Amino acid sequence: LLEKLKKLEEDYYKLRELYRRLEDEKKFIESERIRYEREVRRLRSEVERLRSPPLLVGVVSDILEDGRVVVKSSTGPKFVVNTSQYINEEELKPGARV
Amino acid sequence: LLEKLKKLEEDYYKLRELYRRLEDEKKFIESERIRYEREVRRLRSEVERLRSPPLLVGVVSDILEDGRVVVKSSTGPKFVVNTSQYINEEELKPGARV
Repeated sequence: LLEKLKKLEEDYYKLRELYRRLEDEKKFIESERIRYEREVRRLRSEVERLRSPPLLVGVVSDILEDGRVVVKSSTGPKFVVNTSQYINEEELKPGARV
Repeated sequence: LLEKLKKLEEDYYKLRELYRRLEDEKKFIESERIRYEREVRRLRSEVERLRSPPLLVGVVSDILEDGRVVVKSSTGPKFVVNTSQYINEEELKPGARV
């Protein structure tokens, strides 16, 4: 009957369009993936320019609890300086070369 | 009549099914997107932390009553410095390393 078909036609149309727009949103996210991946590469490169020469000799004179480390530069000036996640406080002891 | 309605109705369902298939695959790329997004956040931090922007060390070798404090730096020279209102010169005395 005409009535039946007409109702089914409506329901499957809106359901088609629901899914279509979910497709488009997830398709452009494929581009967003590429962009973040590039940025994963990029930031890693900055880790390397840091570590690369020139490098300077220091010796940990002591560790301070104000969240700084006292380092005697071989150059001269003593300075209180920050640590990161790659450095452990297990590593650190008075007189540790750095 | 009922034939005309059945053809439009069929088409709509067939293209709904196409979308459902394509959805699942770009959802997978979404997963990769998330992972690479965490690393972009995490890496940024590790360069900032490794850089460790410093402070100089000095020792209050003399004190003035002009609100200036003459502080022998760990560089060598003696310098004339300005004291902060976090740390008063009521709390700085000769021999206090600063």
